[PDB]
Amino acid sequence: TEDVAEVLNRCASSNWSERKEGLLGLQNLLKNQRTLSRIELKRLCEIFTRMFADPHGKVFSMFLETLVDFIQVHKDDLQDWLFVLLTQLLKKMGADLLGSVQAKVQKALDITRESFPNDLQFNILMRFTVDQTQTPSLKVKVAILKYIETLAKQMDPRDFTNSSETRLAVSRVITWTTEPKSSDVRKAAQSVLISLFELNTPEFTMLLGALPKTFQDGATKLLHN
Repeated sequence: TEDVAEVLNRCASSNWSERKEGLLGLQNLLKNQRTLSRIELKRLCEIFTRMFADPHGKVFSMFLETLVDFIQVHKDDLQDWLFVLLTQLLKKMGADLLGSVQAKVQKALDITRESFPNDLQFNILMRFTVDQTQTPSLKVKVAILKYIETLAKQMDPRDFTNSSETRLAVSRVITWTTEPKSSDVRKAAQSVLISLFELNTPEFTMLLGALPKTFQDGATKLLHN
């Protein structure tokens, strides 16, 4: 009930009932601020990575709820796991889950967004936007874009720089702004381009300048006024 190794064992169980009991134990450990060692935290991150694909609905919803406490308690020590946390949550957010479950993903995303350095979050988001080892659905794109937009409202101007990756990401967004299959992508992409422009105008102007006449003018029609 209070042993860390055993709680993590129950979370890693192939049996759903045991995973449920483990998450209850883990939640208790977090509420009681029972601290984890470094290798315990590493093991828990590995368990949670797999939990993103948990086939049992109750276990998965309980996992999403536990994430809030987990992130809040261990955010200082979770920077190396941030890529996995954020990208997996955005995939879940774009998977068209039931309303009640989407709320829990959104909540976990909101907690993430306020718990980690902005530049680090932003850099993960730029790489994820271009990520070539996968092909995002329309709803995954929406979720990525909405998150960018919200992150842009809390960022420092110098968190956004004219680099190759950020240039490669903004290019993709430009075209997604003309997206015929989804009005939601359209509005989300525009808001992203708008927010990044208003965040750091000069650095965004430099970005546009280093793009072909297609992306440059396409964005120009939007950014006026």
